[PDB]
Amino acid sequence: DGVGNSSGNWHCDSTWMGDRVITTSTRTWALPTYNNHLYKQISSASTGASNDNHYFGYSTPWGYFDFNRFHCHFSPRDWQRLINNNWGFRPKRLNFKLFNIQVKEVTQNDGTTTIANNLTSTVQVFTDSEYQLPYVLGSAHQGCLPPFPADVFMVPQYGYLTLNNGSQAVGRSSFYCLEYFPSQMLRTGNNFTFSYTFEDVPFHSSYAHSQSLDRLMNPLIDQYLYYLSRTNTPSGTTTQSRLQFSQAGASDIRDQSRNWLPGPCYRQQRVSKTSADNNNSEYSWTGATKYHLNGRDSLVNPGPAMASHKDDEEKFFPQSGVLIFGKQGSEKTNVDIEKVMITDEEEIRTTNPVATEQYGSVSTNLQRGNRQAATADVNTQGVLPGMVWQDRDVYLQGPIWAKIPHTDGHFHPSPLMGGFGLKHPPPQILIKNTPVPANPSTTFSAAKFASFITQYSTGQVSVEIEWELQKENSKRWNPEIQYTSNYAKSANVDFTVDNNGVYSEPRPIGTRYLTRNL
Amino acid sequence: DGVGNSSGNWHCDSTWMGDRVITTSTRTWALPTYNNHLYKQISSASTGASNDNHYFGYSTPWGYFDFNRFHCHFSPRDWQRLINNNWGFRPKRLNFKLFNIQVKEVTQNDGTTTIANNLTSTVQVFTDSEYQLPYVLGSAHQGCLPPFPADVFMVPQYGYLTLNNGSQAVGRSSFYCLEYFPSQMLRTGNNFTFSYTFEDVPFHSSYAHSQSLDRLMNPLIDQYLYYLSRTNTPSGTTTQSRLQFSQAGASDIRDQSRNWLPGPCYRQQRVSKTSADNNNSEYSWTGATKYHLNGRDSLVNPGPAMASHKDDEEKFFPQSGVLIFGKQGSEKTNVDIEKVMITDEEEIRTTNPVATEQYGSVSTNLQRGNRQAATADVNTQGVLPGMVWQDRDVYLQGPIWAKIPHTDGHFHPSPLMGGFGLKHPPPQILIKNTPVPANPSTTFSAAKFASFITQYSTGQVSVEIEWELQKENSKRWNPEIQYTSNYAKSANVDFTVDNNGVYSEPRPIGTRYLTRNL
Repeated sequence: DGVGNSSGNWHCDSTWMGDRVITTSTRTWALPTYNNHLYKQISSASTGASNDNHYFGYSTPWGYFDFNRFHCHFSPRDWQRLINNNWGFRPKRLNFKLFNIQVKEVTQNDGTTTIANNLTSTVQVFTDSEYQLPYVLGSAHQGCLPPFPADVFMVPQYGYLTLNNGSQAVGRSSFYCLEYFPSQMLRTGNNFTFSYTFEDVPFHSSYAHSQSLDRLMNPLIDQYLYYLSRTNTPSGTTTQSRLQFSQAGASDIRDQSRNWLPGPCYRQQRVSKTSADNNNSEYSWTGATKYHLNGRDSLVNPGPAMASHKDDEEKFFPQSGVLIFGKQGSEKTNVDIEKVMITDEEEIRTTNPVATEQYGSVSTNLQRGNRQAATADVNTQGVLPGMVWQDRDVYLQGPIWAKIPHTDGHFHPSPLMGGFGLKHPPPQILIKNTPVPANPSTTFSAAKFASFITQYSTGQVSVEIEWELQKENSKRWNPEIQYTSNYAKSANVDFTVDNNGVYSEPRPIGTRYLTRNL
Repeated sequence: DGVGNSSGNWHCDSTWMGDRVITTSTRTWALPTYNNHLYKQISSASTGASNDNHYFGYSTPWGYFDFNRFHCHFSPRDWQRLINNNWGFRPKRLNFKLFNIQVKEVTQNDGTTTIANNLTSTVQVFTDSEYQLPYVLGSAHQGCLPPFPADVFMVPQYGYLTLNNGSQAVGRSSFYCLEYFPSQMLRTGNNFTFSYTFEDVPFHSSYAHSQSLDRLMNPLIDQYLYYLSRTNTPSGTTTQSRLQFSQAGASDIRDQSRNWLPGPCYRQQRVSKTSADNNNSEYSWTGATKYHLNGRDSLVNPGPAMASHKDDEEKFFPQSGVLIFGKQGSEKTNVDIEKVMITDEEEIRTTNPVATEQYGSVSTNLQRGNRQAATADVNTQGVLPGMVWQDRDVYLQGPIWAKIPHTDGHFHPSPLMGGFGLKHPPPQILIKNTPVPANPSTTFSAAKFASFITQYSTGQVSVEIEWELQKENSKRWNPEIQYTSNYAKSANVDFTVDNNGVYSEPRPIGTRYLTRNL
């Protein structure tokens, strides 16, 4: 309540209880004043950007809290306790706190920097629970809570894009003043909480499949259905056309009748981790896989969920089709392939097609016998009745949820980066330093203040998510594949700080190890 | 209550409920010390001012809060939600708050500026609910709350004028010491509220009229009254005087008998937005429309409510007759016509006369037949029995109310700038920094202190007005005229910040779009 009392305790613990698990994490943040308390419009004007790259929007003084990655809520140990023992999980209930707020004035007067507290000054915070603001949290931006609890992070700036024609605004474009919403003004000794309940969402699938969609049959027994085995006969010392039918069994395993089809496909170009096997031309944009919306084409990432590679070839991956994470200390632009860690989706190829390969072939024409039969290959395939597929995998470094756009129709809302699609997601929490004016002139003037006190605020943030689990019940005799750390000696333990204090994550960890019958 | 607790939350929201609408807005202010805590008398002496320009008055250390413009309480979106859907509105109930006060000392010692808080020092505030002080809030002065919620404003200085003869005081002039009233002394951690109820006032009229006061007739049917159509006859190969009477119908639509007359007029000079069509002389003051009070003539602005122009001519406007607003970043003196936005009253010409045109004509003399009939034109017309008129329009940038002077008589108290005339308006809120002396000498002296600590205060102000609405019920078949933003593309959305952060309002928005039967 006061200056000397503490607003809240540090709770980083997690409790695994029953089929529930409750993860909690606390961090320390610092909030600068952005834009000098000004709303500004931003655009691609004067930049000389290509038609695909134009945008129009506004940047705000506000900043927002992003907890939308998994490693915020899970340690590497709590993550393998999750994925080794469980078939699925979903979030249930959420809880959020800000406490121990401190505002601090800065003084450059001497050329030295001088910092002192300010006990009176405030920080104002509102959560958008009615979803009027543009929702930014689903784009996989930087600025989320740090992986490792000992790190202090800076709160990112809020901003949004609206409709544009070129660099210009459309006129149906909208402008939001965030000052126009009810806020709670916090001072040192005040705290902020709210709680949120997730709506019912499907469990994520942490299993793989034990058997492919091709082979669901009993190999011993034979089918009672027939297929067309032979169109012609050697009879007559020359070939003549006669239709024979055969009955499909383990001898011909590819000819059997089946109830189900593989999932859909939108085809990708194939590149190899080996530098020699790739072509020497620049195909990066031209050979890419694009969609065309309102006269400007954008790249498809990652796209619909599809297998990365076939059985044999581990080195190939789809150009735009996989999630690519950077290693600790990776620069922004034109980093070599050794500086990034590429995810591998190959557990999913039991059902889904391979990203680089075609979906199938289809008859092009009618045959007569003046004309041979011809087929063409299907690169793009939309959903058909009787198709089954798996959603993309969830990673410890990846996004938890996305907001389902509000539209007349959508099909299978699961997001393409992975995670849980939500109609009402966890709301945005926006936070800003309240402006404090520098001394005004003694005579009156109607122009607004351009002079303020330089200040910033710090504090503690605590997020608590309750997860529901689906326990593995598996009758297989032989042992599962598990996620394990290699027992060999190393100069550095993985998922650990180094002698300079830097925390690094060596490789991405998918969520599907345990196996289950298709 | 304390230093660490917060005095109040930020509420800027508005709720449209039923026929009520409740608008709320919060701003940040800064209050300098004015005059060095001294009451001073001011006058036109030594300035060399013309007889019309003399004044005598007092300036005070105090400052006051002015919320008396509409765009303080309405966003541009909430304003068109108002004017498109509603025939009328009036204010009902008001609520006011000051909170999160901060007083700050200033130090120039090094030639650098140094600012620190002062937790002990106070700020004293009183509201004048008995209306003893001269009421300044009705003159459309600068210093009102900013349009856009992100702006910090400086509280304007309080002062008033009293009776003068030339630069000298009359002796019936009065002097008010504002220290002589009960005040509430606020310190950081204290807040100030009061609530106010408007007395019953007519709804403003947000409709226009569907039909002119000339044409109220049924065009199909004929009247049973007669008028004098012809005074003479061709009969006799020459003209002789014979009175014929005719019966008025759609054939002669101007001759019918009518129950009502147009509103009154006080005539204006006509100028054109086209620079070429105006005269080259300086008529600005000499050709103006003036009233003469106590031996000094002042200009009439805007004057009684009158139409701006006739049907055809959009470029002409009355010299003093319209409200003229400045565009963002318009200087004080001698700005060109492109820097100001001129209001257009033409929706009102269904009833009221055109400002530049005459009211009518009137018979000058008696006729005999040695003497022809003569008429003269009526430039000024006072109210007659059976006259109907419309009040001047309300704008988003304009004043909400005015105080009706306390006098033996007044006619139709509606103010001439527009808005609601009130006998008891919302009271004035006056605020001042309490003086803190600099160290006195150790020996005693009876002279008052000329030395003080330099300090100023800041805080938050929140105004909440409840409005009553009159919903549109209209049976017309075809669509209304609505207020719309143009859908064409533009470099800047209107009513929006620009890339430098400056908020601008492109054009004035009147309140009357919907139409209604006269």
